[PDB]
Amino acid sequence: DSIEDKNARVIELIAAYRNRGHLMADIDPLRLDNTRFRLTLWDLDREFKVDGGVQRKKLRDILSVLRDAYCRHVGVEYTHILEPEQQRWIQERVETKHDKPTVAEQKYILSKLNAAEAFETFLQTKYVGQKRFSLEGAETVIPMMDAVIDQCAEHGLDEVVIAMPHRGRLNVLANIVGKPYSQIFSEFEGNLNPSQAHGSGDVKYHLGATGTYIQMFGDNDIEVSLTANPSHLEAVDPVLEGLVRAKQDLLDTGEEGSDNRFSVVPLMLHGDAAFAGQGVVAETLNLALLRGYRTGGTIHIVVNNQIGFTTAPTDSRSSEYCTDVAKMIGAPIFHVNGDDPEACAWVARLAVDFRQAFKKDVVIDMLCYRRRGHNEGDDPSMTQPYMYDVIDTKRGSRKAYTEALIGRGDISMKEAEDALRDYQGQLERVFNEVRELEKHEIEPSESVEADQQIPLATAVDKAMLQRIGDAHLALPEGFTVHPRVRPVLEKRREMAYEGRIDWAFAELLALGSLIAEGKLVRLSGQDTQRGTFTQRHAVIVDRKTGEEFTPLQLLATNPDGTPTGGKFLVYNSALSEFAAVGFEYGYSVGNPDAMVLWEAQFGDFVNGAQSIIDEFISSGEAKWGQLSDVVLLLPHGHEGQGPDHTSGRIERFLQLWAEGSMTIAMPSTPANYFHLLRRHGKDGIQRPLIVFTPKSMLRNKAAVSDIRDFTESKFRSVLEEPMYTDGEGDRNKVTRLLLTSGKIYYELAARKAKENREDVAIVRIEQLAPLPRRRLAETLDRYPNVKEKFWVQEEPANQGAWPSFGLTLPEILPDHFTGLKRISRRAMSAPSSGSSKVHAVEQQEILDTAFG
Amino acid sequence: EDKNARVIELIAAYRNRGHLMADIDPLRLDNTRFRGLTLWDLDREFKVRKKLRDILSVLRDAYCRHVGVEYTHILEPEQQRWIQERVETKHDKPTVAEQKYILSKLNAAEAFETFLQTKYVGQKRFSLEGAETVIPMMDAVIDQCAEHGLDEVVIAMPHRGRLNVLANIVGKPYSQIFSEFEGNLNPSQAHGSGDVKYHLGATGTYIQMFGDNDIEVSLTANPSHLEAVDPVLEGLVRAKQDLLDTGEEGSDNRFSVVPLMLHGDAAFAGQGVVAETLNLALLRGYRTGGTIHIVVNNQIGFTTAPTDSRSSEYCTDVAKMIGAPIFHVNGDDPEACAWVARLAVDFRQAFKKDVVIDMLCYRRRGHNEGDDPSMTQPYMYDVIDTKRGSRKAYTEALIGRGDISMKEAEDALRDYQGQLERVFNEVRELEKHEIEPSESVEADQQIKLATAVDKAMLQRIGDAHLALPEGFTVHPRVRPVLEKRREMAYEGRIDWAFAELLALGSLIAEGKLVRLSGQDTQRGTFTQRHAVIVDRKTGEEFTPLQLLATNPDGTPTGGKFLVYNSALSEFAAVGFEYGYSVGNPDAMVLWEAQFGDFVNGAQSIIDEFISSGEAKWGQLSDVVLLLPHGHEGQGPDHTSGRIERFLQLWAEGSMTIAMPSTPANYFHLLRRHGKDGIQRPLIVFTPKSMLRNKAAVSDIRDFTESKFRSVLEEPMYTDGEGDRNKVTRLLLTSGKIYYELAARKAKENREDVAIVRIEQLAPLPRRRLAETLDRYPNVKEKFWVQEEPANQGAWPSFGLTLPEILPDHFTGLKRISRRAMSAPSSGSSKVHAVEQQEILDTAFG
Ligand SMILES: Cc1ncc(C[n+]2c([C@H](O)CCCC(=O)O)sc(CCOP(=O)(O)OP(=O)(O)O)c2C)c(N)n1
Ligand SMILES: Cc1ncc(C[n+]2c([C@H](O)CCCC(=O)O)sc(CCOP(=O)(O)OP(=O)(O)O)c2C)c(N)n1
Ligand SMILES: [Ca+2]
Ligand SMILES: [Ca+2]
Ligand SMILES: [Mg+2]
Ligand SMILES: [Mg+2]
Repeated sequence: DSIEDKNARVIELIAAYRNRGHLMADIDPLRLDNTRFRLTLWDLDREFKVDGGVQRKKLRDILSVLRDAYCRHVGVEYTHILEPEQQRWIQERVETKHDKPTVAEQKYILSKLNAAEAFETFLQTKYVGQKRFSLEGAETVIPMMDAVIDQCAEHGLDEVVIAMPHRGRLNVLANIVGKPYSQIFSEFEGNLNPSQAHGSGDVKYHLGATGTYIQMFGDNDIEVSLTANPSHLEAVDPVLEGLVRAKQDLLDTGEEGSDNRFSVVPLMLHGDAAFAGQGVVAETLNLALLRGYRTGGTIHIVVNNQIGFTTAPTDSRSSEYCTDVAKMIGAPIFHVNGDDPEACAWVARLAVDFRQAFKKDVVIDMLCYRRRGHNEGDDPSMTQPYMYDVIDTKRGSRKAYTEALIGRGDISMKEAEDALRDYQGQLERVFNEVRELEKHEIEPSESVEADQQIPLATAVDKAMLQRIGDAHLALPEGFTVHPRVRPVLEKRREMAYEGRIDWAFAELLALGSLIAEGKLVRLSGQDTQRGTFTQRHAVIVDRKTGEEFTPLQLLATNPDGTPTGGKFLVYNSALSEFAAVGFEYGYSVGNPDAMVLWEAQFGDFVNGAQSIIDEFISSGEAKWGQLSDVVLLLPHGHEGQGPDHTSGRIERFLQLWAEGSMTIAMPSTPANYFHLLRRHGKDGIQRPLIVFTPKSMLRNKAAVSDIRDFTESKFRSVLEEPMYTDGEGDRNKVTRLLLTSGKIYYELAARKAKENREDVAIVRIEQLAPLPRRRLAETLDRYPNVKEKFWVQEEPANQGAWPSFGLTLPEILPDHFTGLKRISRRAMSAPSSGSSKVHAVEQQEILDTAFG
Repeated sequence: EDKNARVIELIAAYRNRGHLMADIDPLRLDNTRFRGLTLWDLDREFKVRKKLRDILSVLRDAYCRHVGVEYTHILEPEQQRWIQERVETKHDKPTVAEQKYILSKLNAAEAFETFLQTKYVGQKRFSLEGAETVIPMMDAVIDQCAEHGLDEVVIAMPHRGRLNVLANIVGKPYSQIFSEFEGNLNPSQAHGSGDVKYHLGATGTYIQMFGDNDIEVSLTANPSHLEAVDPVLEGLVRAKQDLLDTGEEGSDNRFSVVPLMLHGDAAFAGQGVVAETLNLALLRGYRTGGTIHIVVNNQIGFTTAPTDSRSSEYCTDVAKMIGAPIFHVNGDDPEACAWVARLAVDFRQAFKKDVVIDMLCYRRRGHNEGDDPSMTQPYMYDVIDTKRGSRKAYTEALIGRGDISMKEAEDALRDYQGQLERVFNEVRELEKHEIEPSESVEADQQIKLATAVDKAMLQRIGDAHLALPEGFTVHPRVRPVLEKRREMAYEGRIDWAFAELLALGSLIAEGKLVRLSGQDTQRGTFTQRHAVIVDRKTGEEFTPLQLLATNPDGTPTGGKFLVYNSALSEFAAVGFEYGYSVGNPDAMVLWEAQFGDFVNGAQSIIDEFISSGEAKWGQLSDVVLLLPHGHEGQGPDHTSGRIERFLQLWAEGSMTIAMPSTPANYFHLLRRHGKDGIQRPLIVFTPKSMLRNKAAVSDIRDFTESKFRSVLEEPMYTDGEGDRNKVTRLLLTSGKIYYELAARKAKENREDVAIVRIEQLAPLPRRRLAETLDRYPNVKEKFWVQEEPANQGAWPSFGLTLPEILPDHFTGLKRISRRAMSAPSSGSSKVHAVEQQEILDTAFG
């Protein structure tokens, strides 16, 4: 009504654009949604109060600033950000006049759209019947990624690490990372050399590459990497993060680094349907600001072609944008029109600037379209006739941008034509040279087992064990240890000097000795600092102040004061399995010289990371030549705590095992666990280790080891009873042999002692995979009067080691294992019964059968 | 002049950021939480005409007291306005009777926990102490649902106060919870292998204390795997809504079945399935009309601080992805908690959208009742030890307000304590049963079932593909599918894709509800299904099988065809379909993977629900998993449905596992599954290239006069001029490799070799297999042949079980397969072809 009323209506209008302007922005190059674009006129020329300091601006000028910033080809979502300094930063860079690119920069963008579109048309011409998951309709991704990388080089960063799905993957490999065209062309020809034909392999749009990006207008260079992935969309997201964090830790940058540059940048590409539908996206975003996982912000690019094969976005998500999940971490989101390559390159540079300023994730939603079917052989008008009727009228971004550069007089029609002829002439020359190569004979894929051959002294000095023991009592000045934590630290110093070392200390003796030798040790998982079973105490919390103390971190310094090079990185993970296991797998790939251990609360929850186990951990070497030394610690054992607190599903890991891809163990003694970890960290082999770890056996007084087992011994794949190797036991009295693995040994041994059964022997198989054939055959030959052999296990008949051992043992060793029978629980649907009482009755039946 | 503009920006600051200043944490852990207009402006009237003092007092009460409101992220302005109007007004104080009722809820909640502490000090119970307000809050949710006249509230929750909720909300007898702690279960409770006490469910009828309405209250079973039950709950509710003719597939838009989903703060932010389930909230094939979420935010995850649990301010920030309003409420204010719970139900009823309540509280004891939390959280537990619980604090406010006396409050606790002791003593007095090992559930559900249909039924389903609406324009490449199907229905040579629709269509015609979903399932990954056809000119949809829901005389059959394109999820989508089948046991529920290689994204559902739910909880599901499978040279992720993993999981006849080789056999497998009366999941390994194999077709008689065949012989012996006595080598197989072996046998005229197919992989068809092999008396060698690597396919289980169940028939059985491999296959189609030819050469060499 009045001046005070009018000025208040302007402030509401200013906030509506900043909050909701993106809903009116011309971001969709297809204009599919018809209803998208659903105070007096005398007040437009009046001057209003604006806090920008405070200045007086005409309503028309305020309005035009808001429309240009928020309602053109860029939809900006940032008012959900809780940090006011971040809202101010974006608001200042978005609500100002943007400097137009130079003619040279515009021409360079055009060259990126030329290379992008002519690569996809050349492939449509030469290999019309092969899938390539074309980037056609989304060519703007290439100048956009180029701008991200160029802006990272402009900030003087060290590396950009990419992860992406199928969409434009080959295009990115060739035009961004620098994968030779000849290599891509040789893949389509299906003529691979012995190096490319190694292992079982994988499809062309799953492969990675490395290279050096050189600035076109600047004087800096930056490393560009692209990591391998399975078909399983978004599964590589935590793997990328782990890989980057491992690289950042090595360059002394980021969270565990001297500077706060986070000089290794994750550039993560996504499809619009997969970004909203896959849970691992939220799991990986949730890691973005965590101390144990932060990479200083990820640059996310969503190639939003408004389709998921035949599925419309309406059936893909319950939200306006495919990127709305990124709001959970307060990430700014830029929705940009794919037909405006200049707006796309500008948003990409703004994204990198935001990441560098706040060490936080940024999401770019590139609205585009998919010119062809889902694959190049699919007909999309069957399911999307309206969308494909609009695409057929649509001139590509390259043709449109070419017509803009000719209009602006920047280039001629001849220069534009000649540049396309040059590019297609170059591809034809390389395609012909590749086709001219002599064709190799196709042979069946071969096992990778022999690609990595085992050398190994894992025994340490008594002074080493004592130093790790002393570290547990080398408390900072005035530190107050919790009264129930103090006996663990004192009992460990006692263990290190007097023996009877339990499982929990043997683990820290292994990790501590590696740190002392200069190894980087990364240990993480749910409540891993203290330990689920209050056993580890890798970090101790001051009772009065809350201050933390990490005893093994003292092993990173030599007694002469110099560093060993080693480090202890121990964290409490978020409540995730998929992202946490993926991250640790990626971390080991990123730093092959690191000791990387991930611990499940109980092995029963590792099935939440099944895609990582199946697609990365068990098969990555055979498929991509990608090596990982990740350790999975899986608390396992029948103790009456129910079907979810019992099994790490040993049978599933043994089923997945082939070609010596992983080591699978279930050690029964602390010393054997110690040597297993040291062998894994020192063998020079990069292969995952699956360890089935104890729960109650952690506090079993029989399950302790002598100092000489650490100082003058090595890993034992097969273990005999101490009464035969160190005692006065007679092996020739044995008629029944019991073959087992894990904690059930101690129960069988206690029953043997109670009944003085000299006729029965118990042999433990510590290394489940690869089977210790030679050592097992030698061991059995030491018992010549054996008339019957039984595989004994607490696990149901369809679980544990029996499904694989019952088939493999009589086949690999027919002389020793023909007639081998099973003693176990019945086959069960669940890993165990829900009642502790019923567990006890079943457990006693097993030992009665084994001795009856 | 500028003042009125600062007032509007200030109003906006409270609505936008006021929740960051709200006194929501009952522990006040964060010390720094509470950090253009004059004091003269407070009495002046401003444009929103209201005085500044009244404007600020309304903004403080609504946004900065015990309730933190997040709603300005909501894109629908009418939803922001709805919240605004209900939050920025004077709230009517509860009556003395209502306050007393809230106190009775906190009394029951806290005394149940202190009683279990006293009697069973050494047993885990994941106590609700420090979070007791959850009970009056859930009561308010359920009471508000009854006030809206809804039919049922279905709950899913984790361990935190599960026992308490069961006893004080659902109405599970105290005697039953006490018998569980005693460890003395009757034959009915000791059935199957079972599960732990805080995994079990219950059902009951809630009766309003002050109203005249009643509502059903259910609590569903779940594993330890936190949040895994979230999509299962949604599926269960959607199946119930579809039965009540409410919701998306109902005549009314009431969605009268309400999901009430409880969460722990660390699991809500860390588990991806949360985002996957939220993503389903407004989808046509999955919407339940909004879920009421209650996060029991005790600001701890066992020993893990929230700083290591999430990268955001609140544990509930993932719910912003679907524009859900979030209410952060102080757990020490049970009245604010009950009021927010009723507001939540009112928002769900108005907008058919999810609402999230973040109940800020604390965990009085350790993670479990035996854990010492001061080892890792000494500051937090030093603050908890000074804190008086919510029950004692609310009691003191009620004696202060003059509402109750100290005697009435004391006497009410003595009454509750006396009642619990009386029930505990009666339970302890019961005769103790002998503990025996758990038994297989195989015999709990016992199966000659006629699955054949009349030819007039095949013809009707064929005609339905051509019974197009007036003026409908079929895509030129879709029209031959429709016409070839009407030809197939009358002339035979029925392919796989049509045999599927013949099965689903005949069930619909018989009155069955059919739900089919998965990624690109309406058209089909291999462009073969066309369950829905899209008008080339208008985009309008036509579903041919939906015509089978009406009889020729115009009356309905009772059947329905619900076919959807799922979101790009496996975990949530498989969980949802499992829960749908549990919710409606009379429905035919099929979920289809794009390729079986992606079902490992739903591994927790397969492991924790599908394969073991019957043995653990007595929870039955008839869910069908369709898994496209087969070695064709498309790489390690487009080849295997990991058959070896499903066979490994199989035990106690929990599931049926099949790999049919013919359309007719697939048809009868689906019809047997839908008509057998048994509620057990069906795992089907389905074809890709075999869909278009001209040898893989069936006759009309195979549908009208035959039945499911667990084992199949070559047609040359059953219908041709082949001599079984000439056979010396027998090849045992399953799936598409049969046709390749059969083509090699014909090419070489190998009468000495026979190929026998095992269609039903689990349970193994012992009798038929032995009866079939007995027809080949001159067999000198038997081989299990498979295209899958040695450590994959059926060999790992069959190589061990076949010589054991049939020693006379299978002793000396050898394997013909690919070598053991880390990946399900090679990446090169050329290398695949070389390996495939080696198998064929070995089998015939
Ligand atoms: C977990 C999981 N569940 C299912 C699939 C099957 N699936 C995909 C392919 O099979 C892999 C493609 C090629 C390969 O790598 O082998 S793509 C697709 C459409 C995705 O669309 P979007 O909108 O995200 O991307 P676009 O529009 O396509 O750019 C679906 C459903 C999968 N790969 N992973
Ligand atoms: C996927 C998955 N990964 C790990 C676990 C192990 N885990 C849990 C238990 O084992 C389940 C409890 C016992 C049982 O049901 O058997 S609770 C927990 C802490 C919960 O934090 P929160 O803040 O969310 O809950 P509260 O504060 O406690 O109310 C973790 C880590 C799991 N069950 N599921
Ligand atoms: Ca190694
Ligand atoms: Ca059934
Ligand atoms: Mg897409
Ligand atoms: Mg918690």
